[PDB]
Amino acid sequence: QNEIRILQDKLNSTMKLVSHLTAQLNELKEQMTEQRKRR
Amino acid sequence: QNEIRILQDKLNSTMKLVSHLTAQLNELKEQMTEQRKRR
Repeated sequence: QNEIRILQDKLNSTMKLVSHLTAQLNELKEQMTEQRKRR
Repeated sequence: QNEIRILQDKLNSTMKLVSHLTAQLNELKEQMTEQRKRR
């Protein structure tokens, strides 16, 4: 049961990593918007 | 193999920390924008 809980925590960490990747994409979009504003 | 998986998870955590640092930089930029708007 403890191993199953650890696996669930690992899955949650993977979901957090996916959210971090989405945040990185949003940051890239924000950087592009800033570059457009500068021009 | 379990140790290798743990190391991979640690690397993912380090990448998440780098993303957090980028988010902190974005927050600083947002704070600067808010300060400029106030002025």
